[PDB]
Amino acid sequence: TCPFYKKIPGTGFTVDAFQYGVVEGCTAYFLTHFHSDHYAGLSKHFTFPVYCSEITGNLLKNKLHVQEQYIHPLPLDTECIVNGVKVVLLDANHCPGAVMILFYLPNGTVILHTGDFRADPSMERSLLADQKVHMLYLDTTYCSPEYTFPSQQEVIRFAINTAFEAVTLNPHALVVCGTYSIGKEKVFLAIADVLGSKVGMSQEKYKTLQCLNIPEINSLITTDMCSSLVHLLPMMQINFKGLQSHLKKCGGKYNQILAFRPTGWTHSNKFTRIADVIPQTKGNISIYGIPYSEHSSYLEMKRFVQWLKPQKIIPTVNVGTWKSRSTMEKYFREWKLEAGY
Ligand code: NI
Repeated sequence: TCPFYKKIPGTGFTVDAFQYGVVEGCTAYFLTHFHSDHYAGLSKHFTFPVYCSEITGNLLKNKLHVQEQYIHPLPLDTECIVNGVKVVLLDANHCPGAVMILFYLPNGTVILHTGDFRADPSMERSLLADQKVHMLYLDTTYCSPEYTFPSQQEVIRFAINTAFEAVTLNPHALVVCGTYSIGKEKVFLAIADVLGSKVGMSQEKYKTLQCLNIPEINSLITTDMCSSLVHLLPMMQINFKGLQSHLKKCGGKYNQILAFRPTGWTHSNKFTRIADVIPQTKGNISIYGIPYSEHSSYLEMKRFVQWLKPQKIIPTVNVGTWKSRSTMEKYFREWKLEAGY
């Protein structure tokens, strides 16, 4: 049945709750972002109001064929009224179109639902600074101190420098990047820009990117694989067998592959700096796993919460085991005692 952490008290609202059939009492279904664990259940047969960003609404119409009459896009950073309740959508610094949601309850309570997010100090100067938040529905994906990772900027610098060196040494090397959802576009777009190529991809993936309001996108992507030396493939194909196969398909235009797998966290992070990352190599194929995250590190999460000072925290991630829930609750108390709230 729908879990409590997907319901907003004192309203008829749910968040990212599309796989439970008709949730009894629900007058408006909010969707924070277009990732499958969150939209699971939507289709052209859905006949309740969906509230989301413009970009998530483009994807709902074009990719899942949700009928337009049920899509309610809201602009960001703008006080809106939904079924008599003031709400605001904020940038979540996750994937394109991803938002957090501020609810202003008729009784005076204010609730923030982070959706999936990567906390940033820039959030401390949004409309969040303007009033107190009583309850926080928190993306706790990496809520444990082992989860450190570098800035997105440091990761993209490593990727750009590695790709540029490789192709300048061997003008017959092909660069391949994995994907299985929206998000992490900067990885392949940054590499294509430094090499003076467009990124080549499948028609399905091309259609998905054309829904994202990215500036000058017609200039950066293409479905003509022959004219491109950065190819995007399913993440499943980023292994030695899949890459050898793809190389055969290119008809001897290329004699080497340099491939990137943008993972979240991997336990090479506890020890290894970004400067010291190495690939796995077999023959003329090298694969780099790079720690490009769209979720908060532990420290980023902690800073956000200690700045916000909520009265109650409700985790939305890693809630399925008693040891995980108990561990998170211990961190929340440490943070509260250290900061004084
Ligand atoms: Ni997500």
